[PDB]
This record gives sequence, C-alpha cells and structure tokens, in this order.
Amino acid sequence: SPIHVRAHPGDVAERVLLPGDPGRAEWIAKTFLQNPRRYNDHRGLWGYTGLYKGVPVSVQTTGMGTPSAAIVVEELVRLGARVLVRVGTAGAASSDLAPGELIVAQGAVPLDGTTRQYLEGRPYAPVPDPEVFRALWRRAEALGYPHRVGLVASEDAFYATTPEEARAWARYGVLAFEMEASALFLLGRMRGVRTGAILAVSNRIGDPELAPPEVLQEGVRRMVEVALEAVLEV
Amino acid sequence: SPIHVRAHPGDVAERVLLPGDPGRAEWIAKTFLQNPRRYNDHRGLWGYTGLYKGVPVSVQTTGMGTPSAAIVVEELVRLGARVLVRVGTAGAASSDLAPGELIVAQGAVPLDGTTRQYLEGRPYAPVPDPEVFRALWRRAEALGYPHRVGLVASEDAFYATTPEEARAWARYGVLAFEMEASALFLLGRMRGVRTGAILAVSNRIGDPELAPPEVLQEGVRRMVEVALEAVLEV
Amino acid sequence: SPIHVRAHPGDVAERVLLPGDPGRAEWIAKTFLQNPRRYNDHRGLWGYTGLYKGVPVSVQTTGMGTPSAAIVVEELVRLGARVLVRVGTAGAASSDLAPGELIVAQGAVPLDGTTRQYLEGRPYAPVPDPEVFRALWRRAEALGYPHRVGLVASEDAFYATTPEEARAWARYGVLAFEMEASALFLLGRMRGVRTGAILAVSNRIGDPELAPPEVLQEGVRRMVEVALEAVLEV
Amino acid sequence: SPIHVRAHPGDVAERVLLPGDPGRAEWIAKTFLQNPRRYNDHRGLWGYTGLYKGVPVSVQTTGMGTPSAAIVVEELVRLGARVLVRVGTAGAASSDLAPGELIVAQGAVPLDGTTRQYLEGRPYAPVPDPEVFRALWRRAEALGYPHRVGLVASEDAFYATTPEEARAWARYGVLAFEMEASALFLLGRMRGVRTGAILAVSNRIGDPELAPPEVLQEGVRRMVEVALEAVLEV
Amino acid sequence: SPIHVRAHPGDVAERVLLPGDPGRAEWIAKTFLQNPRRYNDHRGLWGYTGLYKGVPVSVQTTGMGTPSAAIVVEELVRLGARVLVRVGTAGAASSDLAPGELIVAQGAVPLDGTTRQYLEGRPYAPVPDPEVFRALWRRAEALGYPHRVGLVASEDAFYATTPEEARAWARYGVLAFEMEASALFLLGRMRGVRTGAILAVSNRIGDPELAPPEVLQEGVRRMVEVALEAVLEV
Amino acid sequence: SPIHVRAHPGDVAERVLLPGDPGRAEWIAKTFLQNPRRYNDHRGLWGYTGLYKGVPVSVQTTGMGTPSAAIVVEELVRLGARVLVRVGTAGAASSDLAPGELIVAQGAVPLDGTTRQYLEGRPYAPVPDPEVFRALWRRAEALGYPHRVGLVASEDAFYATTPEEARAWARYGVLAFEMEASALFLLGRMRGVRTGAILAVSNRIGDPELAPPEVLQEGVRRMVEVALEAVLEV
Ligand SMILES: [Cl-]
Ligand SMILES: [Cl-]
Ligand SMILES: [Cl-]
Ligand SMILES: [Cl-]
Ligand SMILES: [Cl-]
Ligand SMILES: [Cl-]
Repeated sequence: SPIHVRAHPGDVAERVLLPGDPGRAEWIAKTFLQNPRRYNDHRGLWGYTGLYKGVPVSVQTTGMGTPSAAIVVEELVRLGARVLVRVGTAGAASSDLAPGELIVAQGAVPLDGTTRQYLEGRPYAPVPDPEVFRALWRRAEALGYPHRVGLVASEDAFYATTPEEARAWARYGVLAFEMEASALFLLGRMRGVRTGAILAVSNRIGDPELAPPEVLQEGVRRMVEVALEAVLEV
Repeated sequence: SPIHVRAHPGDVAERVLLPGDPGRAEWIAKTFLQNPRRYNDHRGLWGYTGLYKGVPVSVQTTGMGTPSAAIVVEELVRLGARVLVRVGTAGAASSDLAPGELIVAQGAVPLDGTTRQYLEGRPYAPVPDPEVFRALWRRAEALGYPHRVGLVASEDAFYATTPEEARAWARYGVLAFEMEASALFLLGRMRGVRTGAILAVSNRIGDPELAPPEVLQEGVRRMVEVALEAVLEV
Repeated sequence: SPIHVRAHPGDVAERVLLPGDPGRAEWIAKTFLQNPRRYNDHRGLWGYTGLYKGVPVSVQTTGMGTPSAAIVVEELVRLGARVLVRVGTAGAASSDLAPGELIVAQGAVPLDGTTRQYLEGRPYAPVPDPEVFRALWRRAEALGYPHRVGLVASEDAFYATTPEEARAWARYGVLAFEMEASALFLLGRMRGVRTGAILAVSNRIGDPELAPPEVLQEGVRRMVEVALEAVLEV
Repeated sequence: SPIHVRAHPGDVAERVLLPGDPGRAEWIAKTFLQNPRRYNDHRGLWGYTGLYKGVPVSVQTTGMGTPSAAIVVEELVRLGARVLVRVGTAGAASSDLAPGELIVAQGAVPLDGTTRQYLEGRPYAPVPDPEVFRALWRRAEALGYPHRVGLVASEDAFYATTPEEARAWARYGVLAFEMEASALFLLGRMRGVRTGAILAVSNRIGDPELAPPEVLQEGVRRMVEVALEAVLEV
Repeated sequence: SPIHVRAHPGDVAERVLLPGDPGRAEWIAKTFLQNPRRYNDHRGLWGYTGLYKGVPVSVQTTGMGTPSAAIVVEELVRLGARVLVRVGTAGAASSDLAPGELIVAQGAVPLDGTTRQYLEGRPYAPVPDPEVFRALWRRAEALGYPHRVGLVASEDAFYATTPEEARAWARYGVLAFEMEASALFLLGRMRGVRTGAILAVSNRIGDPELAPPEVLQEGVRRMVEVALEAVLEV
Repeated sequence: SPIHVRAHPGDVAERVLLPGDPGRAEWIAKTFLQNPRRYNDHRGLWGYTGLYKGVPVSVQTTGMGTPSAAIVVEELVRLGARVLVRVGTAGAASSDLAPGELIVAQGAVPLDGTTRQYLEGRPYAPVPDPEVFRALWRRAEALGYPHRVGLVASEDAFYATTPEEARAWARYGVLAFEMEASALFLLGRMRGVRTGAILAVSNRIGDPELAPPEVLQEGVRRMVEVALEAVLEV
C-alpha cells in the first residue's frame, strides 16, 4: 500500500475528482455519489469512492500545495487512477473576476518548486490533458455557469503574493492564483494519465477573508457538477 | 511605418497566418487567396493580403526563431492584426509521430530567450488563445485530417538538441520541436490578441534532411486549410 | 479569524508543536497534554491546546510541504505563536542513520519553492532560533535519548528524489530529507518568532514503506518529549 | 545539402561576410564583387559568391536573431566557411554614439537564449577570433573611418529593451545592442573557425525610426569595405 | 607540500584559528601562544604553530574572500587540520550592532561564488560544526563577554553591497556581512572537519572607515580568547 | 587612505602591474624597478612604486580570487590608478599549452561570484581595455616571446575544477584557468580605467604540483617584461 494514501488498487476508480480540502471531499461524496465509502483517512487525506450516474468515481483530498498534491497524485496513479480532475478554489488576480465564477485552467504558470524539482529547473508549460480540458469547457458552457477559460498560476507562498504582483501577472494572462495545478498537469504527462483542473474564485489577492460562504458554496457546487459530468465524457 | 515590416494601415487584415518560411507565405497567398497583394518585402519578411471566402486574410513571414517572430508580431499587432495563427513545421521528438502529420499546439515549452527577456526570467506557460486553439482543433476534425493535440517546444539552438534530449522531453509531453510558438503565445496575452499555432511534422530530430516533398506538402496543404477555416471561425 | 486555521488568538498558546500529520497531532494532545481541546479542524489541519506541566502548549497540524506549513505558520504567528517547534519524520540520506533515531535540525537546505518565493530567489541559510536549537539539544541530553545534530534538506518533490541523489547530498552534510523545516526557519526570522525542528527517522530513503510501528513510535514518543521539555525552556 | 541554406561545398568561399538583411546581402554582392552568383534563396536567406580583388568572397544572409544566425553559421561551416565576419547594424546604448559610426566588436554580451542553450546555461565571454578582430580594427584605422572598439550586447527581445536599461548597460561598457554577434563568436570557437563583427549604428534605443538613409547608407558602405579588406588578410 | 600553504604535515596542529589578516595572525601567535614558530609565509599566507595551555594550536592566514579561504582550508585539511575556527571582522547589517561586538555565526548566507561552484549552483545552508558552534557560544558566556548568536552573510563584492541591501538582509536575520564563513562551513562538511566562526564588528555597511581601533582591538582580543578556549573543547 | 591598501594618492602611479602573489610583487620591484619603494604591506597586500625607464610604475599585490582582487582594484582606482595590468599564472585547460607559455587574455569567462554580484547576476563578456590588449599583444611579438591570445576563465574554487570539466571548457575556446581577470576587466569598464591581463602557464588542470621553478620563472620574467613595455605604451 502507498505510504500516504493507504488504500488498495481496488479502492480507487479510474475517474477521480481532486479537491484540496478534505471537508469538500466528504461533501462531494455524500452530495453526489451513490454508495460512497471512505477508503482512506490517513494523514487526513480523506478519499472516497462511489458511483455517479452508474459510473465509478473517487474523490481524493490532495492537501494544500504542489508537494502535497504531487504525493497524492503519484500514489493515485499507482492505485489505478487514469482521469484526475482538480476541483479547487483560487484568488482572483484582477477585479475582472468575481467570487463564485469558474475557471477552466487552460494552463498553469509554474511558480512552485515541485514542478521545478521534477523538471530539474528546466522551462515548461504545464497544461491539462487536451481531451479532459475540452470536456470541462464543454460542460461549463452547456450548464451555463459563469466561467473563464485560461491561465492560472500555481504558487508556493500564499502569503507572499502582493496585489501589485497579482496585477502584473494578470497583464500576462494569469486570471488567478492557486496551489496545485502545475504539478498535476506535469505528472499527467510524465505518468501518462489524463488530468484537468477547474476552479471557483473564492476571493481577490490581498483580501483578508474569502467571499460569503453562500457565494463560495454555490460556486463549488457548480464546479463539481461540471467536473463530474466531464470525467464521464472521457 | 514599423521598422521591419514596412507596411501601412489597411495593408494587414485582422486575421493573419504566420509561416516562418517566406516561400510558404507566397505559396499560401497564391494558392488560397483571391487577388493577393504583397504589402511588404523588406528584410525578406514577405507579407501578402487577399481574400479567402470573401474574408480578408493576411499571410506574413516571421523568419526563423522567436527574436525574429517577436519583431514581426509586435509590428503586425501595431498594424491591426488581431487573430494570428502560426502555420509552420516542427521536428518530431518521438517515434510515434510521422512526417506530414498535423499538430495543434496546446502550449509551448519556452526554451527560448525571447520569452525569457519579456518575462524577466520568470516561469510561464505559453498557451494560445483558447477560442483559436479550439477552432483549429474543431476544423481539423471537420475536415477529417489526422492530427495530434498537445505540447511542442520552442527552442533557440536548432543544432544543439540531440535525439537523446528530444526523447527525454517527449517523456514530459513534448510532441515536437519548433522555433516560434512560445513568443507568439506570450505576446498574444501581453498585447491582448488571439493567437494559435498548427504544425506539420517535417522530420524527426536527428535527421539530416526533411521529408519527401509530397508527404510534407500534403501536410502543409492540410495545415494551411485548417488554419484558414479556423481564423474565419473567430 | 485566519483563512485556513479558523481560530482566535486566545485559542492558541505561545508555545506550539508542529507535526505534519493530523493523526500525530491528535496522538500528541491525548498522550502528552492535560485537558487538551481541539480548536480547529478546518481543512483537516487539526490543532489542539492543552497543558504540559502547567504550561499551555498547542499542537497544530501543518500538512505536508512548505507551502502548506508556511500557510499554517503565518496564521499561527498572527494568532500569537511565539515559539514553534516542528516535530516530524524524515527519510535518512545515508545508510548509517537508522529509523527511530532523533535529529535536532541545526539547519535546513532550502530545496523548496516556498522559501524561494519569499526570498525572491536569493540564497539563504535556513536556521532555527539559536536558543530553541540549544534547548532541543540540551533536553535530548538531559533525557538521555540517542540523537544526531545537523542539517536536513527540505524538498518539494517527494517522489523525485532518488536514493543516489540523497546520498550525494549526504556528502555535503545532509542527514535526512523532510518537507517543512526550511520555511519554518525562514519565517521565524522574517516574523520575529522562535522556531526549531526535531525529527524521527522513519526510513532510509528509497524504501517502499516506513519502518515497523513500535520502532518508529518509540522514536516519535521520544522526539515529542524532547520538544515539550524544550519549549518550556524558552 | 544544408537544410536551411540550400547549397553545396563549392558554392561557398572560405571568406564570408554576414549581413542580417537579405537586401543588404544583394547590394554588397553587386556593389563590391565581380561575377556574383546567387547560390541560395531558400527561406529568403539570399547567399552570393563572387570575387573581391581576385579573391572569392561569399555574402550570406543570416536573418534576424541569434537563432536564425546560428543556423546559418552552423551550415556555412559545414559548407566550408573558414572566416565569417558579420556586417550589421546596431542600436546605440549611449548618447555619444552617432548614427553611421562604426563599431568593431571586441566582444558580445550574451543576453540571447541561443548561446545560453549551447552553453547549457553556463557563463561565457563571446569574443571574435583574435586575428580577425585586429584586422578589422587595423583596416578601420587605415581607412580613417570614424569608429569605436568595444562591447556590444546581443539581445533577443528587440521591443523589450528600454532606454533606461540601455543606459544602465552602457555604464558597464556596452556600446550598442544588436542581435547576432554572441552566437557567431561562440560558434567560432566551438567549430574552430575565425569570426568577427563590425557594426554601423543605425539609431539609438528608444527611437521609433532609424537614422536618415543617407547617413546610414554611408556607414554600411564603410563597414563593408573594412570587412572585405579584413577577410582577405586572414 | 601544498601549492600555496607550503608546510609539511607536522607543522600544523589539529586545532587552528583562521584570521583573514596575516597581521592578526602574527599578533595572535605572539600574544597568546608559547613558543610560536612560523611554518609558512609563502604568498603572505603566514601560518604559525605554538602552545595554548599546553595544547598545540596553529594560526593560519586565509587572505580575503572565499576563493582564498577555500584554498587555505583545503590545504590545511590535507595537512591534518581537524578543528578550524575563523576569527575575523564583519560589517554590521543594522544599527543594532555596536562596533567591537562579538558574533557567533550560527550559519552563513552563501552570497559567494566559491560555494556555488562547489555545489554546482544547488541550494545550501552553510553551518558550523555543531560542537564547535556550541563551544564558542559556551566560552563567550563563561568569559563573560557580551555577544550575539545568529546569521552572517558571506559576500564576494565588498564594494557592491549598499546600506539598503544591508537593511533588507537584516530583515531576514542577517546580523552582518563578512567574506569567508560560507565556504569554510561547506568545506567543513565536505572534508569532514569541525569548523566555526566568530566575528568582531568593525563597521557598518556604508561606513568609509572602520570603528575606533581601541574598541576594535578589544573586540578582536575577546574574540581570539573565545576561539582558543573553544577549540580546546573539541 | 583606503581600508585594505593603506596608501596615499601620491604613493601609486598611473601605471600598475597586478601580480597575485606578494613574493612576485617584490621580485618584480627589485628586478625591474629603479629606486623601488614599498608603500603598503597591510594585510600582506605588498605594494611598490618605482621607475621603469624613467616612468613611474607601481606593483600591487591583489591576493588570490576576484573578491580579493576587486577590493585592491577598487582601492587602486580611488587612488588614481589609470592603467592596470595583471601579471599572474594560470592552469592550462588543454594539452597544447606548455608550462611557461604566455597567454594574452582577450577575455575572461566569468565563473566567479564577484563579477556576478556587481552585475546582479546578468550575463556579461569581461574584456580588457582595447588599447591595453593591443599593446600587450604587440609587445609580446616585439620581444619575440612565444605566446597565445585568447580566452581564460576566472574561477572561485581552485580545487573544484576537474580535468574533465577543463577539457570541456577548452572546446569552447578556454585556454586556461585563473582567478582574477574577469573582475579586473569588469571594474575596468565600470570605473573607466584601462585594464589588461597576461598570464604564464604554471601547470595543467589536475597536476599535484606546479611546473619546474625555472621553467615557470623564465615565463614570469618574459611576462613582466611584456607588461612593463605595454603599460608605457598606453
Ligand atoms: Cl473505474
Ligand atoms: Cl480585416
Ligand atoms: Cl501561553
Ligand atoms: Cl575560397
Ligand atoms: Cl595537534
Ligand atoms: Cl604616474
């Protein structure tokens, strides 16, 4: 059994949603899945597997940050995951984005050290699996939920990024910051699995707190519905 | 008038194809465009403008490498370009890719110094405009032309890359090597225009020569046709 | 209230132990603390506050990786933490360090991106607060528990480091690898608080699994006792 | 036959001038050579070969940027080029440099990604062949043409360099900015050939337009004269 | 016999003090040691061996800069040196440090190229031998001499560092700047010898001259006494 | 009076030879100068001033490494030095270089941290003053001493370079390795003074000892003579 996600190959489905927060993982399992069963809780990395419209789907907590997420993704692939979609939150890099809005990550600027270590410092363009990406975009459109399609930035130091630095990045196409996408995308290609990422804007860089829980939760629900429908398309 | 592409307002259409080879530009204008006109020849950067199915389309030579391509794009934008699609060739980094095959660039690993200079050395994920990327993908399908969707690597030292290095990169998702995409994608976001890139494998890294004129020409013909259809879609 | 550690200053003591695993945090509170109470469980970052020999001591989960630990440490300082000591595990960089052995971290090689982001890429020498370092060392002696004193390396890509690479680093003084120390030390100096780290070897890097429970548990129990005694010293 | 510069050993002399602009390559081949024969026009890399004072001299277009230049230089060496002297223009980084003034490049600051790729990110000091350098310098003095001897900087992002940055570099000895010398010098040492570079200032960084064609044209004339004389002496 | 420090094994004691100034070396030998004997003067790298409380002790000049100190350290280790303690001067990074104040280096920010070359650019945390570091701290306390315990930064360009930069580093824990510690600490681990460093503040970054010779001399005296007592402890 | 080279403006002449070894500075002063006088011995940086063919000439010790040499050069400039020529030794990087062979440095690969700091990490091509370089070359020819003209590499870690790396650098034009040139050349441009460097091969990278005393000694004499003649020319 893997060191951190202490499960067994038969526990994980080929399709997996990857929320960073264990509380959201549980909410997803109980709100959307049939016969959900928790296969892991070691290190608080709550992982669940159930059925969504007749198809097996797992929901695995990644923790915060690319180091934590890389560990989970690497072990997930070992356990049999083949399609992995991150469902997280992000901080808007501009007033253009409003809390609750969705972002289908077209690519992720690698401002983290996990992708850097794997790459031995070489340049790279972290992108999701093209099929998964397309399906996430399609579903978001179909459902009609307010969304954007473009770049996010995966960072390591959450409290280091200033509003001024955020504005600067937005000028280069960055819509928001988050802390996991880049490594997921990289590992997708390295391990030969399909990955994708959709995010719900929970606030704007510089803000001392997150948007109203009402706002946030509706955004999360939309995001998860899009991802669940998308993973069944691939 | 710009320094390198010496044209004036009205010469360049909103939609532009960007072949690196001036020979190809001429062949594209004379083969697909009605009443093509050459607005520039300065520094061999041949630029033509004509009609494709009633819509104005320009074909501008970029030259080889991102420094050259960057100059041409910066000036094209100043002249009125708003949708720029690179139509070029690339070297397969793997063995699964066959010469003549098409590649819709989902992103470009920035291995060039041009993007690095604009970014001041910071990490980045060069990606095309999502709608353009999508339109190219869709069109490739509608025409039924065999294609691949994914990463290419934009490099500076054509003769430095070794088959061994190419193979290593392929294990990271790089489908092939070319020398222009990264800077085009970056500028697209920096200047607020829509960019894209479609390539035609013309060889495998390590080969002393390109592929047979015909096998390669059919690829180039299909690539240009997909790009024309796609630019009219946005 | 902080974004991730949703608590109030009055809930957190000045002396805090920082385990990476929420399971160990819970085990520490129940095993060593008097009247322990869980003040946070948001995101699975279990945090408890109780009493050790009459002195208030908090045990806060950091999660894995410097990005996660940095978030927790930043919010703790905001909550009133003044003395923070990491109590975790590490993989031995050479065949001579046996599982269960304790390591008082004299320093932490910054192989992570979190410190890199905060430092804007500049060189640095992550070190604990001298007095805390000294107390940890002294207590280990007072308790008569076999221990090593030296450098550890804080990494981001757990699964990228090969046993050969680990050993190469051992030649430079690295006793073992972990994923949090560097950021804790840096923030200690940046925020003006006292920090330290003590580790229990859980495996010799390269092992498919961790050491047998009893061997590792005794070491973990010893590490914790040294830490608790040490924070009361400052 | 070279991929880009389609020619064969026999078409190229041992002594070669290297203008970036194909238009200048033609002017030179016609204005100073006797019986000039164009051996290549592929990709607009107009290449000629004739006789200067009874000696065979090739004039080969490199294109703009070290990526393009590196490809042309690498192939010329394969065709048998032994002495390659670049004859280009540059943008003054100083205010004491007037358009038309010549510059015998003593070295080239490598701000380009091409040299960086060949060097694998290692530091270097791009310099011409010592003999060629002295020849150009000596000829310039003999012909009494106003000139400077010093450093230039080879850049990638033409439109990224600001007057402010250019002034800063000037204080470190940089006389002007160009886009090809560094790679040429590096390849000269790598491939064991003699290289050199002389430049005619066409403007000052910040200027939207170049200097009067009249003043500028004379500079090119003098420059070419110096270069031609020099290549024969080695 | 080594290239620079031309002594033979038998001239050098296991315990050694390392002043950068040969003038201080001579002064230390004649002031504190019994029967001082000079074993080397080649290249002005004056080295002496005598007795301190019946224990053999050497005083070896390192010269200024890590390149020079690295050469001397390398050769001393080759000659059998086992405990090496630097006794130098440093420039206060903040106005919090008064001239003549002693600093027990807990670590040293590697802003030098010597450590960079040895580490091939990799990150690192240069730290003293833990036992030596502790002995220095202990002795400072016993002798009753005021002192600070913390980080210093080892730089290469004495005249490049500005007051603003100095105050920026002070925010990250840097107490003062010096020019040899980082390399000593690194070689300490690489060559398996025990190292340490104690410094006397001789000025503030930005000061045209050093502090009062009388105040400085007293600081140097105390420093040397501490080092001597310390090396006898290991 | 400067901090390290404690001299008065009237002590140093406009023309200065910069040996790294103090013993060589003295030999030079006594062997070639009329009425030589030592104006400084502080920190072992022995400096002399005398007359060479009726022209004042100073001989200043720089110590080993760019950090030490930078301090000396910075101070010599502040004292009025106008022409500074380094006269040192170097380690041959290839096999075609015999011991005692002279090298007139055309440029210096900056593998050092001193130049790196002054340049804030930016690329650069350290080169001597054109006229000085020219003079040294011409004089070596005049005196008819066998010489080489080309690149040397200035390094920080004398004992880090291996024969393998040395051979690798030779393929890039690096004739030999030394430890001062790069910083001298950079400061030359920065401070507005004329600098140069001529070297005598004392060994081959990897040799345990230097070349035979007389083989090298003859080279050093020829070297000093070339430098003296050259400085009087500028
Ligand atoms: Cl399944
Ligand atoms: Cl139009
Ligand atoms: Cl408390
Ligand atoms: Cl010929
Ligand atoms: Cl001894
Ligand atoms: Cl004088």
